[PDB]
Amino acid sequence: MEVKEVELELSSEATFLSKTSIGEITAGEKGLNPMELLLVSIGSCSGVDVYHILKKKRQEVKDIKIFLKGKRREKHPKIYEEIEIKYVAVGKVEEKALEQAVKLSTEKYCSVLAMVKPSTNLKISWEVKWEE
Amino acid sequence: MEVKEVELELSSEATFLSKTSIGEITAGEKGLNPMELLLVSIGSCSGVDVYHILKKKRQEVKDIKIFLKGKRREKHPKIYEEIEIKYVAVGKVEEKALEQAVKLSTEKYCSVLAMVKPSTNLKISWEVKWEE
Repeated sequence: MEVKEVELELSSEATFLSKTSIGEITAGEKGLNPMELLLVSIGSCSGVDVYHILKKKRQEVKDIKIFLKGKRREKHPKIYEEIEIKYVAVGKVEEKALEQAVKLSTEKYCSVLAMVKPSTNLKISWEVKWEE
Repeated sequence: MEVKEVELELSSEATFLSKTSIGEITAGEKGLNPMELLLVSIGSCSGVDVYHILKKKRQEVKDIKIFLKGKRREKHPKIYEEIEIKYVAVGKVEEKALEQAVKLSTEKYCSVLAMVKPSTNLKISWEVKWEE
């Protein structure tokens, strides 16, 4: 069982300097928004899967863009009642390969997404922009 | 319903420049680890609640340190089977006030934590270091 550890310390009003393996970032009221950071965690975790799978499937990737939009409940806790994720692969990428990468990620490999999936409505979409 | 949006773009091998409201950070294989970022999101979201509550309860806070440790499953998806969170309030803070702040956050206000709670075993602890 892999162990991950992070440590936070107050940096400014309701803001924390957050220590991770690659460095420290400020998260909170006067720093990176925590809920926006959750979307970043989801997007990057899944993006890593998609990148590796597309590569394994011999696709020529020039760029991968991921757009996440979350809609929050109005009462506490204000969790995301809905999260929309759109994957855009740019390059010589076949729609079938992108679809397989997105499904494998969202249904089997993405650890972050797997943890919040049971508490929100997930809407996933993707598209390829064929470019040389 | 508040809407949060973030956009990611490939920056390096399996890494993404992630655009948020305060700026851009690199998340992925060669940047901030996605699962570590999830812990940062949880810690900072809750930390914001604790800060505000302690302030409301008239506590004199010199510092707030939050330690998160996550243990991952060995098979995919490698979600955190357990997440330990330790809150340390430093200053003229009464243990009773910290306890109330931690419980209100973890049980009602923390949006990020509320979303992953149903998929993991949460172990919460706290302590005060009385300092002038």
